[PDB]
Amino acid sequence: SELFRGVLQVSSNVLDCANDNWWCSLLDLDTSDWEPLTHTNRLMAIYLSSVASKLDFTGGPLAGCLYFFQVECNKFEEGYHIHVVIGGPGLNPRNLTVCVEGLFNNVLYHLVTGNVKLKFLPGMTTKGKYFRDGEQFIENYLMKKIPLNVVWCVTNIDGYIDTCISATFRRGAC
Repeated sequence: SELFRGVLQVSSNVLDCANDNWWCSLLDLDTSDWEPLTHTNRLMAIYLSSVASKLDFTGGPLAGCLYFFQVECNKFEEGYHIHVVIGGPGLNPRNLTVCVEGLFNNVLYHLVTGNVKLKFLPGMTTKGKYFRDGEQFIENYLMKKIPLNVVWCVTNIDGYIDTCISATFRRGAC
């Protein structure tokens, strides 16, 4: 496949501006092969789930796209960062950033107080082109993370729908 990849940063300002809608959102999350999700970790898992649900039924440039979203927090990291792997017939290097930002920010809009938005940074090659190695990046890198270093993961890609939130499979992949 030829999937793009990039990252959205989540500063601590985003979580500081989380509103009642976000803190009170009730959504089922399958943590039976995961660590318990509480506090702002659960908010990020809920958010990622909501973004995926929106994407599953969106038209326009994002129609029919394959995606893999993974929210992470490293040691000493404030906030979170979201790895995005995404591709489809309507997505191209000219519209990728606006389309991904619009998708994530349209969901975030109802969850934060104020004009708080995320930005998307595409991963770029040595020659300055957008990477199209997204599926290999999932296999080589993203799937080798274990919770709660990886906080949550959502995908519609065949090879990962059954392992994306399997701590057991992820542990064996490292």
